[PDB]
Amino acid sequence: MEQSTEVLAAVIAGGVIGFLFAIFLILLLVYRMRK
Repeated sequence: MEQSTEVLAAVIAGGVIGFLFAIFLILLLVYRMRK
């Protein structure tokens, strides 16, 4: 491989997954505390 598609794809996937997980954790915490 000569292009940075592999690295770019990995970075993108990691960013989206991490962001989604962080938002889900925060929402769950704030939601649970609602009780």
